[PDB]
Amino acid sequence: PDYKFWYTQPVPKINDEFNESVNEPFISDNKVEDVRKDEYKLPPGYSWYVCDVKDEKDRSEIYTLLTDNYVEDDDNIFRFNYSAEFLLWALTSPNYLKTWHIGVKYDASNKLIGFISAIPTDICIHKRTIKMAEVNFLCVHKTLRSKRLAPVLIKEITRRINLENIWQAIYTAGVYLPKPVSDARYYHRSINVKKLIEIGFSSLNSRLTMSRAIKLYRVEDTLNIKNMRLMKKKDVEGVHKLLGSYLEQFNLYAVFTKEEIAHWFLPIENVIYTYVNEENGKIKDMISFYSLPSQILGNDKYSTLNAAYSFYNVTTTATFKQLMQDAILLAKRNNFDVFNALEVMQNKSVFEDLKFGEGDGSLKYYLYNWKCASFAPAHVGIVLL
Ligand SMILES: CCCCCCCCCCCCCC(=O)SCCNC(=O)CCNC(=O)[C@H](O)C(C)(C)COP(=O)(O)OP(=O)(O)OC[C@H]1O[C@@H](n2cnc3c(N)ncnc32)[C@H](O)[C@@H]1OP(=O)(O)O
Ligand SMILES: CNCc1nnc2ccc(-c3ccc(F)cc3OCCc3c(C(=O)N4CCOCC4)nn(C)c3C)cn12
Ligand SMILES: [Cl-]
Repeated sequence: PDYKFWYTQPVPKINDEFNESVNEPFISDNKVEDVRKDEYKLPPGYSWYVCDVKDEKDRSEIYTLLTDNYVEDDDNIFRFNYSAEFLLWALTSPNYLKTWHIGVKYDASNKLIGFISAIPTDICIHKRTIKMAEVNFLCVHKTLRSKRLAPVLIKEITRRINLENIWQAIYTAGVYLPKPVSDARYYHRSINVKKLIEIGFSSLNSRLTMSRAIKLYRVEDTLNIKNMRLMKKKDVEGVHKLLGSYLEQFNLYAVFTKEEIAHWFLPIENVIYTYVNEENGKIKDMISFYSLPSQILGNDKYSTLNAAYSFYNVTTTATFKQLMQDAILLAKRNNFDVFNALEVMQNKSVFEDLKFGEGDGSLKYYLYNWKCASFAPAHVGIVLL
C-alpha cells in the first residue's frame, strides 16, 4: 500500500498507465562513470559475498539458503527446492557475470543469509530490443524477514548491473509490486494423481472419486508427433530458427543467440528437457520443460513433489493441443508428478481440453526503468525460471 522503497525507483506508480506509443526508459542518457563504485552499506556484522556458482560448495550454500528460505506457495503446502545442478544451469548462461550472483553473509558464523542474482539477455519489448538484466532468486533468510534487507540487495545488484552500462531489467514475482507489464495465472495438469491427492493439493468429490480421477488423468503412452526425440547439439541451429520465428509475435520475449539456445535447451537430466521433431533436416516442432521440485512441507510420506514446468513449445506439423499433450506425456515418461504452465504464449488455449486445473494465484511480469503499455499474458513470450 505504501511502497516506500519502490516509489523511489524508476518504475510506474500503481496507477500509472502508458499508451502503445510509449516505449522508452524512465531515465535515459545514463553514464557508467556516474555509477557508485562503493558497495552499499550493510548492518554491522554482515558482508557482501560474491558467490562462485561454478564452485560446488558456494553453489551448495545457495542451494541450502533457497531450499530452506525461498518461495512458498500461497497456502504454505510447498517451498521451491531448486536443485544445485539447476542453479548452475540457471545462472551460467552465456556472458553471465559472476559478480551478479550476490550473497550476504552473517560474519560471526560465516553463513549465507541473503542472495540475489541476475543474468544478461537481450529483451525485445514492444518490438524494441534492449540489453537487460534478468533478476532472479532474491532471497532473505526467514529469520531476517521484514528488516529492509531486500531493498539493499536490489540496490546493490542494480549498481553492479549499471556498471556494465545496462539500465533495464526484467523480473517476475508472485507478489504485486509497482507495476506489472503483464499478469499470468498458473495452471497444473495432474500426472501422479494419487500423490497429488495424498499431499493435499488435489481434491476429490462424489463425482470425482479416486479411481475416476486416476482414469481421467491417465494418458495414452503414444506421442502425437512420432519422432519427438531429445534435442542434441546438431539441432541448435534448427531450434534457434523455429523458436526465434515463433517468439517475434509476442510483446515481450528474449532474443536468443545460438549460444543461448544451446545453453537453455540442450537437455540436462533433472534440470531441462527439450524434445524436437526433425523432418527433412529441419526442426519443425519442439517441446521443453524444466524440473523444479517443490518440497512438501511437514509431509511424513513424501518430501518432494517432482514438478515439470512448461518452458518453450512450438509446433508447425501438429496442433498446439497435440504438442502440449505430447509435452505432458514426455513429462510423465520422465516420472514427473505434475505439469505446470502459465497462461502465456498459446498455453491457455489447451488448458481446458488437456484437463489442466487453474491454480490459486498468478505470476506478475515486471520491467525496471521502462515505461510502456501493459498487455494480456497471451502476449508474453518469455518464461523466467
Ligand atoms: C537495471 C538493473 C535493475 C536490477 C533490479 C531490478 C528489480 C529487481 C527486484 C527484485 C526481483 C526479485 C524476483 C524474485 O526473485 S521473485 C522471488 C522472491 N523471493 C521470495 O519470495 C522468497 C521468500 N521471501 C523472501 O526471501 C523475502 O520475503 C524477500 C526477499 C522476497 C523480501 O524480503 P523481506 O520480506 O524480508 O522484506 P524487506 O523488509 O527486506 O523488504 C521490503 C520491501 O521489499 C519489497 N518486496 C517484497 N517482495 C519482493 C519481490 N519478490 N521482489 C521485489 N521486491 C519485493 C516490498 O514491497 C518492500 O518494498 P516497499 O513495498 O516498501 O516499496
Ligand atoms: C518465476 N520464478 C519463480 C517464482 N517466484 N514466485 C513464483 C510464483 C509462482 C511461480 C509459478 C510459475 C509457473 C507455474 F506454472 C506455477 C508457479 O507456481 C505454482 C504455485 C507454487 C507451488 C505449487 O502449487 N505447486 C503444485 C504443482 O506443482 C508445482 C508446485 N509451489 N510453490 C512453491 C509455488 C510458488 C513461480 N514463481
Ligand atoms: Cl510413442
